[PDB]
Amino acid sequence: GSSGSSGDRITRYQVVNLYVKNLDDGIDDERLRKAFSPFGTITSAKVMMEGGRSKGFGFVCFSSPEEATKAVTEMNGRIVATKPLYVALAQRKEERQSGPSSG
Repeated sequence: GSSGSSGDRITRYQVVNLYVKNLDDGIDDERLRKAFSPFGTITSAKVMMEGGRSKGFGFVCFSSPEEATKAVTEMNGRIVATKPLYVALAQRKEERQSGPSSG
């Protein structure tokens, strides 16, 4: 008998930006960016905060796509505090600098 699983199909356009979700309150920017370096260099890494608390999601960028890819998996499903860091490639990037003038 002889069998085997193949099909890398890891090919994809230049995508280094990663979308991180489920960021425990304890986990802060540094932490996140610190839990990604081990995979590849980072140029843009920050977590969205609602002023005082951590929304629960951030963004991480790498030097090269390949390096970013791994992280996605090497991370996706990795527990640190209570919930697993939901890591996934961000097909599209939403850059809308705005906010509700109120308080």
